[PDB]
Amino acid sequence: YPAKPEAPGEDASPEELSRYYASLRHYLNLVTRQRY
Repeated sequence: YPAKPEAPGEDASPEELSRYYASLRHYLNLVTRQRY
């Protein structure tokens, strides 16, 4: 389970705070070990 999480976002748009770069977390905190 790699990254590439389209991520949600919405505070501003699909980025809210910079391509939801902040939400990027998902990646190794969504694919990391808990698995999808």
